[PDB]
Amino acid sequence: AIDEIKSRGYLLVGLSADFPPFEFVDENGNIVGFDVDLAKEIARRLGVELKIVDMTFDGLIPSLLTKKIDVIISGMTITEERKKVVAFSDPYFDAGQVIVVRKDSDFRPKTYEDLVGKTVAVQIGTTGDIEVSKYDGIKVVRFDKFTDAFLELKRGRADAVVLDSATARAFVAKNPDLVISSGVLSSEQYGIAVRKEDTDLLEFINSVLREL
Repeated sequence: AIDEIKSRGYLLVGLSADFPPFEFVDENGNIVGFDVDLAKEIARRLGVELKIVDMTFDGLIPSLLTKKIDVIISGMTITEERKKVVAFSDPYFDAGQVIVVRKDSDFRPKTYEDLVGKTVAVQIGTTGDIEVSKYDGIKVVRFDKFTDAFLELKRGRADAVVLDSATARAFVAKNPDLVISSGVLSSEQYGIAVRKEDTDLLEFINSVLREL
């Protein structure tokens, strides 16, 4: 709970660093991503250091229950099945994908099925990669970095990009040769898992989330 965190001087956050852009290992060997950014902000507001503990995703709830981590911030959906053994914060992310295409065309795919027979650039390991890859008829082209996927699109070398909605929106705002053609696809919400007895920590986290 909060007393334990402050008395040790650091927040222990468990995650599985194989899920860009939420948690992943960058080219220099650092664990980064949106979940890390959130973890850092929670630690900042507590006034303690952050320690990330990387493990297999199915090891996260076990680790939380043993107290080896204080919280899970790892692309984890809030499900009734997990709620049998842990508590969750309010949702902190509204995960989803959009399809981005060139503006100067009438091609406006609305679903992944509309990309069958097309060439689609994605960032490796992301939800967009995972989803589009499910369709054998989509020609998927994978890139280390989403900026390279967008370059491919802007050059006309791919027909579409699939990416996190907010990231795609931000990129498109700066690149008006592109448009978003879809609404939000592959939507789900993530929450922070906390031990059920650590009520003060849950309350604090929920307060942070409202203030973000």
